[PDB]
Amino acid sequence: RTIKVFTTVDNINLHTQVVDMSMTYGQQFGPTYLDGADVTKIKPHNSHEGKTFYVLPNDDTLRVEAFEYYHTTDPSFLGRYMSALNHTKKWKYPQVNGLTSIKWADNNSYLATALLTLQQIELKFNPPALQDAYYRARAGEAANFCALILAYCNKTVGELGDVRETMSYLFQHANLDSCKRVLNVVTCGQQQTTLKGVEAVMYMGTLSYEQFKKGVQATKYLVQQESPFVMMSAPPAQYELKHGTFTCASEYTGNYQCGHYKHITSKETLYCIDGALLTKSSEYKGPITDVFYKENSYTT
Ligand SMILES: C[C@H](c1cccc2ccccc12)N1CCC(C(=O)NCc2cccc(F)c2)CC1
Ligand SMILES: [Zn+2]
Ligand SMILES: [Zn+2]
Ligand SMILES: [Zn+2]
Ligand SMILES: [Zn+2]
Repeated sequence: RTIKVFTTVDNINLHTQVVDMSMTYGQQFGPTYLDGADVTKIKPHNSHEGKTFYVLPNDDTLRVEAFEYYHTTDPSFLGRYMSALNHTKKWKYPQVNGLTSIKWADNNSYLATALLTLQQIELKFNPPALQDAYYRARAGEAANFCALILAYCNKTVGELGDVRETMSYLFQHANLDSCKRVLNVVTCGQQQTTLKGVEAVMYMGTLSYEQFKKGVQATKYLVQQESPFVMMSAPPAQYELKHGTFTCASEYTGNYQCGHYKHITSKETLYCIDGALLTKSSEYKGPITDVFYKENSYTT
């Protein structure tokens, strides 16, 4: 007639529940999840004894636990998170060239590119959930991390995606306090701008950091930079990537609707990771759209 299970919103604060085995999880707790799976319309099974189930933050204390773990106020988050998990737990996360990648599935090229990128850039997350999941991802267990990335990016599994937007959302939940950017426009008169938060490390309209320092078009040029990396993005275009001149890059092949992402890293030679696939070469030219670089500080 009963079993003892645990209910949680963060899988940190576990709450003991006695569950009647004659009623579904849905009737007793509302939407209920077991490792991403929806058990709402399912009655308890004997194998569920002792197991931890996700519920939704329907009171105030659960909302606070959810905020302090996910740094989110969105109630659907948990639900969306769970959905992603149920799929991303079945993905494969092989090591390629010393990095955790994703075997291709559900149109996830942009997630694999973003993940490899994050692993090659100095970035600490703010939300405890992201910290724990990213730690586990770097160790080859990236299911939770990817499901969370989907959840924060308000994207569902199987849906094509943009790496630059993904990095945008991620950086918003990252510690960029030590970052600052300063630019100028050369319109009559001095027009210096200081940029903080995401816009201190992201730029759209050229792949070339050095061009950003020389100026793009009125002309705008980088006066000062304090960050551990930078991301230079531009609409996909033919571009040459020379070993040692960059850290990594996103290649996009296709049109605005249907496309494919590959990842270019600068180790000893140029490496190209495409999910589980890996190739090497001495040089590379192709359609690039994001290029990452390592900076500590810059002054024009
Ligand atoms: C980096 C690239 C991009 C960025 C900027 C301009 C682009 C022009 C043409 C093609 C790609 C361009 N980016 C790649 C991923 C794209 C994407 O997620 N497409 C999904 C999609 C699916 C259906 C309709 C749609 F408008 C968009 C969005 C665009
Ligand atoms: Zn509690
Ligand atoms: Zn059964
Ligand atoms: Zn906090
Ligand atoms: Zn699936």
